[PDB]
Order: sequence, then C-alpha cells, then structure tokens
Amino acid sequence: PVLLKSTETGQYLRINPDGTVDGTRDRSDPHIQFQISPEGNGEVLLKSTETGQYLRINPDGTVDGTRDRSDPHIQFQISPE
Amino acid sequence: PVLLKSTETGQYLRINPDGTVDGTRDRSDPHIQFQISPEGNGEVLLKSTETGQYLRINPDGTVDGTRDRSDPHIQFQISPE
Amino acid sequence: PVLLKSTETGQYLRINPDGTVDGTRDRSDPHIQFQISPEGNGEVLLKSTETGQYLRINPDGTVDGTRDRSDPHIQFQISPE
Repeated sequence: PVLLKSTETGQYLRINPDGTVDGTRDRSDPHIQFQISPEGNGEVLLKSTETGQYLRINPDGTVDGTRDRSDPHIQFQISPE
Repeated sequence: PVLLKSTETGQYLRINPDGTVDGTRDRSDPHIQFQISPEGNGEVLLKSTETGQYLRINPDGTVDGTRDRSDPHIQFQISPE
Repeated sequence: PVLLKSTETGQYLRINPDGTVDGTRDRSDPHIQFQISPEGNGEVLLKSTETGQYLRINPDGTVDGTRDRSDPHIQFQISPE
C-alpha cells in the first residue's frame, strides 16, 4: 500500500468514489491509498485500495478512473529520475 | 518553444518566478515528478504507456496528462521568430 | 538581434553591466537584447548587444556573463519543442 505524492506542491494523488481524480494535502484520507500491480512486461497498474478503480489517462489528456480491468490506458511505466 | 543547454556542463538555462536565473540538469517539470512512499529516496515519473502521456498535479489541485516532459521554466521563445 | 523570453513567467533574459544575470518583465530595457552567433558546428553563442558579454553557466549551476571569447561555458545548443 503506497502513497503517490507530488513533492513540488506537497499534494497527494486521490481517486474519489465518483471516479474523479484530484490532488489533496490531506494525508488522513483513505482515498489517497494506492497499490502498484505488476504486468509481467515491466509495466504496472495504479489502483485505489478503497474505491477499487484503476487509474487511466484519457487520450484528450483528461484523467479519471474506471474499474474496468481491461483497458490499456491504466498501463503505466515508472521512470526513475 | 526552444531549450537552451550549455553543451559544456549539459545544464539547461532556467528563469525562476523571483526573477533569479540559474542552470540545471533537471529537464523535467516538477509537477510531473512523484515520490512513492513508504520507500523514500528517488524521484519517479508516471507515463501512460498507451497515450505516452505523463501524470501531472497542478498547484490548484487539478490533475491531467501531458506529453510536455520538460519544465516550463526552461522553455524560451526567440523573438522575432 | 533577438529577445529571449521565458514564456512561462513572461520574463526576458538580461545581462547587467556588472556581469550579473536575471530576468525582467521590462521590455524597454536594452540589456535584454542578444545576438545568436553560429559556432561552425550547430552550436551558437549568446551575446548581449549592449554590455557585449557572453552568457555562461558556471559548473556550480550559477549564471553570469564574461566577455572572454574563449570559454566553453558560453557554448550553447538550441533544441526546439
């Protein structure tokens, strides 16, 4: 169970029950709880422990979550910097 | 847009909000840089291998995706061109 | 003769007489005007029309200008987008 924080603003990533995604500085929020699931091909999946939906980036650049286990948009690569 | 790298040190020229100026090898936008906890150390980017977009948290609290991997504070425009 | 503006903040790059470098939103300043001089390769040199100093990035990531025509630190490459 991991948290995804944007060091910059000091904000954590959050997937709300309605499927909307935003950033909060409220560390006492269960919705900022994530789990990184492998894919065998190096890639991973970003899924909320609570809501249980997977994180996707729409083609038009908008971001939300769907519990659809099948959709290459939830495919993510973690690139160390 | 264009980037200005000192081929010598490989550093990029940057203009900060306060008006101060310096160089840095950090080519990427801090708003697309996340830290995974509980693990500490390191700094990672999160790219949707599908659309090739990066995950970004904006100061206002909003979240979206973008292919603009680079820091806007090192992106200059040459006029009149 | 060109201006080097940081679209983001709307600030122009400037080399002050004393050799210090900063960014200003004052477009009516002569110290913000540069000439891009080729370097035989693909590289260029960044030189203020006024002061006549060449822009360099110190190894320590600090930025100032010197009229020393001979110094690899004033070597710059311009990479679009």
